[PDB]
Amino acid sequence: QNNNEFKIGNRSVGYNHEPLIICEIGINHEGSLKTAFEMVDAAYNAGAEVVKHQTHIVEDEMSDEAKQVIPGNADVSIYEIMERCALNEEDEIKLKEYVESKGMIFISTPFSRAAALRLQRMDIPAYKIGSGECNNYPLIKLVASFGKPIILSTGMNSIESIKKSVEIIREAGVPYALLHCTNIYPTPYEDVRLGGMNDLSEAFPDAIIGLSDHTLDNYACLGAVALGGSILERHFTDRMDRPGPDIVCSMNPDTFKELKQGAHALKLARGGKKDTIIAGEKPTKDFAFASVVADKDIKKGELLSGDNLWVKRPGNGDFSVNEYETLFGKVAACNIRKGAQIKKTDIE
Amino acid sequence: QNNNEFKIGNRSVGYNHEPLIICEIGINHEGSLKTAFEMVDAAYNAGAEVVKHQTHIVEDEMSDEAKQVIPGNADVSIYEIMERCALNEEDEIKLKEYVESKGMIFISTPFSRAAALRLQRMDIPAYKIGSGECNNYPLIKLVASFGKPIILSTGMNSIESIKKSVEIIREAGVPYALLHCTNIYPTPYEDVRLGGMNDLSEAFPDAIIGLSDHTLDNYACLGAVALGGSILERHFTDRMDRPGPDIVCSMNPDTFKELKQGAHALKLARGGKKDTIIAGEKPTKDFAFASVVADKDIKKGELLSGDNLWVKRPGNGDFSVNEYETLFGKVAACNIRKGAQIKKTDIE
Repeated sequence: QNNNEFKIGNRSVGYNHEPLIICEIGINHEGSLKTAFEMVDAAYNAGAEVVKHQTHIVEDEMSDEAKQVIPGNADVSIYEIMERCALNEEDEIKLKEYVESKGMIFISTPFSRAAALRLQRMDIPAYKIGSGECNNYPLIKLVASFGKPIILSTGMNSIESIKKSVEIIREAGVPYALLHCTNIYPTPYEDVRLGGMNDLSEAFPDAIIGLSDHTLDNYACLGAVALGGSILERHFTDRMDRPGPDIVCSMNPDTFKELKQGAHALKLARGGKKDTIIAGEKPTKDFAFASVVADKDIKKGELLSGDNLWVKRPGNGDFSVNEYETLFGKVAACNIRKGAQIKKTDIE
Repeated sequence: QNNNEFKIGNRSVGYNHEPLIICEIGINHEGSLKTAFEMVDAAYNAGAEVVKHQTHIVEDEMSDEAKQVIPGNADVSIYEIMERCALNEEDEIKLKEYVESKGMIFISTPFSRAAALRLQRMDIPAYKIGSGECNNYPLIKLVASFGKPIILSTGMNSIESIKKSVEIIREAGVPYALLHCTNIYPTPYEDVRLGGMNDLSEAFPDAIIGLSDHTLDNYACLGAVALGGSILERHFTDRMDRPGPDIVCSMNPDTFKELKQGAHALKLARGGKKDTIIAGEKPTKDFAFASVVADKDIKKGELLSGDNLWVKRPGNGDFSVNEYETLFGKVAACNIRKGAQIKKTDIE
């Protein structure tokens, strides 16, 4: 598809690279650093490369109006959820240290100006912008000014809307990814629209492309690798019996390992060209292709015809099935036995 | 992608239809009708819709030269394998009756003129042509003359080669499918080249597109659904401990059920357009989009600026984050409290 690439720390990302799975722990820790550490342990032990957090500073993120609005996958106000779930600066700094102490890359999604400045103080190697802030052009400008790569979710937004965000990003001169995304928790298969990935890469030829996913399993993400996706994001939990509005669409260690294995196969299998000559197929061609044979006894001097000629495996005859019709009307130079391959010396 | 369709018996096939999995029992029965019936039972009980056989009449299929050539996935001559494995006319007619007695569609691949005439006598509803006969234009002409749809594998052949086959097919006026395929047993992931499917549909806009597969698992086939594949073919066996050169790349009842479930999800998830407005996302937009707020106390009469304005969730303010800059320079009509959403009545 393309050769766009950039680095998140030491990890190269892009079409010619192994797909990257982002383990979005998000608010799954329910505000408990202990729980967050257990989930980081589970992610490390499953082989995860990247852990993503969400950086919530409720006062800079929401006006009082947020205390009256309820999200789709919850039964209380968004302000209550974020107040209950948010880690303070001290705890989030400990979370970054812990993730990196396990050899993994820590990134996070800022939901406010204050969160973005905190992540800059911590010097994270790349920024995620959630689909809710895809059209928050003031916030994107700030984050782009940090000089780090940006991974931008694009749910709830048109290509025309996304263009303004990409413009801001290009102007700051940082590389970026676009994650196709549908922000319904959970997302029904029929609303995934994997074709949206092609729409994004077609509109934005310099973007790394991936999928942020909220379905109940790995199928959408595996199809996105098949379509050329380079970054896959699903929520992550150490076990499925945890409480939380995002747990149910999360992967756990087992299903993370499956996605990793599926994505590696699909990275290998994807792309390429129909007409590529595959050396491993040569033995098969040699026995499976047909050659021209006599369909009857043909006397010396008789004319070769569609009536005394046919074609049979294997493919080592002097004349291939491709040349069948070119023998019509040639003259038998010898007697020719029924069933014999037609030889170059069988015709004048 | 497209709206091409045709019918195999009562089963509609094509991009707007459920993907069809062809259970290729092939020569997996090792010449035993009993074994073939056990494998048909296993396919029925797993929910299979179509069972494919291979119709081998060794004398019409191979000249004596085939007694000296060995295939890649075997250790004796192709002639010996086919002689040992082939069902005679009486047994194959029983196989078709049995498949249809379980409510399934029976099709088969002819490897010779004689095999094609036998399948015509049995009146099968569609013909498969294997990748070895993709360039057997005499055989394709015969099969196309039968008036039934054709499902053509395209391994070992260029687009330019396939064009001659499609020309013959179009001339007889039967609908057809093209299965991308790599004829290595088993096929390494890296040789699948799923992009070959796009090459085929681009060159042949009227074709139904699918994949014939010989890898060790379902990943290639699942990626082919994601890419728009309508027909998926893998070898099938009732259990993996059977003998046979094709067993090891076969599905069994369990892995057939997985492919069926994956393909149904990917059929739902695939295609579509980025800019489609998704009703289920509306609640999320309402709380996640930002509105313009006062970043400071602003006295009556003061000018609105980038310095006393910012943006915060949720999205029910009078001014969206989109209109942030249009408020610059407006005049405060009332005193405005820090943190308050900017109201239409807050500006002259």
